[PDB]
Amino acid sequence: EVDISHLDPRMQQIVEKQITTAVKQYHAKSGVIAIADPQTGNIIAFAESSKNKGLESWKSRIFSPGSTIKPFIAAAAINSASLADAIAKSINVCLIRVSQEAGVPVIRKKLTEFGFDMNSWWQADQSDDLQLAMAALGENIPVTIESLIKSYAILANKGHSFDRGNSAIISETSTNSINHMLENAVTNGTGKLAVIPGVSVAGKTGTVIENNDKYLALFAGYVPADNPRYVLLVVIEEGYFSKNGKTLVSGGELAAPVFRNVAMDALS
Repeated sequence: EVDISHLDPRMQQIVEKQITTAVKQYHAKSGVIAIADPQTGNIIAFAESSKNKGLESWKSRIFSPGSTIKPFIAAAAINSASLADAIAKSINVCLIRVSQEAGVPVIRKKLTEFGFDMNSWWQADQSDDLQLAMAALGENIPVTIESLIKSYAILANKGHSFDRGNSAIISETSTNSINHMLENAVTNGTGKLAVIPGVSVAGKTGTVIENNDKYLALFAGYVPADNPRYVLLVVIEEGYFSKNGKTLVSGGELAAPVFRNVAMDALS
């Protein structure tokens, strides 16, 4: 379960109002928002709202990160129709190719260093390329809200990992590129609804299909991009919103605007 000691009452109240409103507005099964401090990775706010009973809390719930893994795949490849475009538009085939060309040792080691479990959901006699494909899709990787936001905290912390005595996980060059890609993913990609005029926002959308037709809509990011103050992760479960005929269900459509509202509140 998520650590609850470093909580900030001002941040907590913000996310409490926002997630509860979003879950109702999206007719969602559940939803969660977490905020973390870029310097330490500590959770400073965590709130969830669920419409019905029996749900496991997002404090402990295990899920797949989906395309929110993509920045780390790119980071690993860079550190060892452009890549920036593929991150911005979230192009699966391209990131998969990037992962497969980087190779199993590079991807498994570097993603492990980012705080990802590259061991649990991994088969010994399964094709390396198939599993690198799954990695790029964030399909064979168990995360929690806590572990995922801590991984993003590393990127917000200039590619340094607090938990490893502030060691550089990726180079400065790599960090600059990745941050640029995440800013571009927001201003000119699937994360467009997270745009805040005058404030650079870095973030990545995700949309995960669970069993049958169960959607997780995700958005992970940090703000301001140039000198992060907050790391945020928003996850909506089985939410949807109708704009005329369109039924919107994706991370960019659901989770990103929620990220935006919390971010604007946090920056006062």
